[PDB]
Parts: sequence; structure tokens; C-alpha cells
Amino acid sequence: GAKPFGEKKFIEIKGRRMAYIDEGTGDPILFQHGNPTSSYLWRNIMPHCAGLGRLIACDLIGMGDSDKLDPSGPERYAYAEHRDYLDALWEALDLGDRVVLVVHDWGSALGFDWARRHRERVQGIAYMEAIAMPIEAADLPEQDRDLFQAFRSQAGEELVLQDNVFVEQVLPGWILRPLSEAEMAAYREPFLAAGEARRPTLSWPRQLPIAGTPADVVAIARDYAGWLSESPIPKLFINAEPGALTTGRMRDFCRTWPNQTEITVAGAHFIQEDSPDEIGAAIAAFVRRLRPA
Ligand SMILES: [Ca+2]
Ligand SMILES: [Cl-]
Repeated sequence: GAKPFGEKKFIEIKGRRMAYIDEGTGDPILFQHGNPTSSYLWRNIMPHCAGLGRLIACDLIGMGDSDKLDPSGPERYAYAEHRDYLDALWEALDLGDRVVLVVHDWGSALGFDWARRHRERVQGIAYMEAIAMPIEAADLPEQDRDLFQAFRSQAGEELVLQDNVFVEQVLPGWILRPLSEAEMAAYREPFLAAGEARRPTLSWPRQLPIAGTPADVVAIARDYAGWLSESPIPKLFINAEPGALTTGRMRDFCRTWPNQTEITVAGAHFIQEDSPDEIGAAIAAFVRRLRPA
């Protein structure tokens, strides 16, 4: 299905509208997307969890239906800034102390870090295709390595701001099946305008903690990595075959984490588009185990 889940609501955070879905009552279950998606990514997964809590999915600043930052440029949309907006949004949504996080891609970096800073508020973490630790160049898939190194160079502006490569190539290229015209449309929407409307999709791969740089994200991911491998918080690892980002060393490291159940589903990076029913079912079962009634 191409239909979004829920109705978008909006909240002004530091003078900017942020968009989010919030359905149901009870302890929250937060779904957090990464690059270059939005809450739309979760549309066929969130229904599986209906009645198990308050289902929330936020659009990160500059993505989905949330506002762009003004002014925009190469210093905007770094990890730190996204973190500031999302922290403040999660505050304003009145989440309580029994939060289940469901995370993907940069959503995992954000969610893992937040969970670390608020560990007594977290009831469970489900993650998939996540940035679970700092990596090296060799840990990127062979076929995508050189393109990501290009984004991280001066060639990135032309590739992403003019040609929109992250949306038009990386996104479809990391989904096993072809998207319908309506599904592409929804992912394209926030990035139709060339220029700074696309800055978020370029700023993100420039934040990837690769070979020690950028150093502040390295250190954040190094901190949450250590913590997660030592945390008794229950965890659901949704492993993808063949996967993309959570493979190799990162996958071995994730499997060392305590109090973790694991399932494996078909997919590359955007696995929600390939096996949404398996993922949704597993998340639901996980949340049911943590919230017997
Ligand atoms: Ca302007
Ligand atoms: Cl990225």
C-alpha cells in the first residue's frame, strides 16, 4: 500500500513547524526514520502495532512535511542540530517513562543517543539497518563506497543539490523491488526543488562516522555503542539479508548485545519497503512481550 498511516500534526519547535504522526493512547512507540525518507517509511509497519500504545512517528527537520531551516548551507542539518530539534519535539510530545524506540539509519543514531541520555525512560529498542558504531571505509558495500566518498567531497553539491542522486539513485537502488509511481512521489515530495531544499540529504552522508571523521559524531556513536553493548534494555534486531549498513563488523558487534532477540528478513537498506509485514509482526510481538496486559 501507498497510503500514509494517520494524520500529520504539527508543533512549532524553536520557530519551525515539525510534522509528526501520533495515533492511539498509552505508553508510546516511537518510529524514527533516517535519510532520505520520512514517517512515510513506516506506513505499512505501524498498523501492526495498533492498540499496543501511542504510535508516533516524526519527520526530522527539513524532511517529510517538517520545515526547512532558513538560512541553509553546508553547515546546516548536522547531527547536533537535528538532535536539538528532535530532543525538543520529544519533550513537547510528553512521552513519559516507558518508551519503545523503533529506529532505522540516522534515526538509529538519533534514537540510540537519546536512549543513552535518558536510559531510565526506555522500555525497549527495535532497530534495523542502523549506525550502531563508528566504521571504516571498507565497511561500506563495495558498490556504493565511491559514491558515498563523492558526497563527502566537493562533488557532493552537484550530485545531490542539482541531480538529487540520493533520492533518484540510492533510494531505489537499495530496495529489492521497484516502487510504484505513487510511492516514489511521496519520497520525492520534500525534495522536488533543486538547491537547499535537498541539503538534508547531502548533510547526512557527510555526518557518517567514517575513519574517525567527523570527530564529534564518531565520539557520540562510540559512546552509544559501548553503552548499548552493556545495557540490559530489551532489544529487537531486525537483520537484513543481504542488508547494506548493518553487515560485516557492525553486524557482529550488534549480535553481542545483551537481551536481544533477532529475526532476519529480506532486504537491502530500506527493508520496510521489502518485508513490511515480517517487520511489523516482529515489532508487535516484541512490544506484546514487554507489555503483557
Ligand atoms: Ca532564505
Ligand atoms: Cl546517509
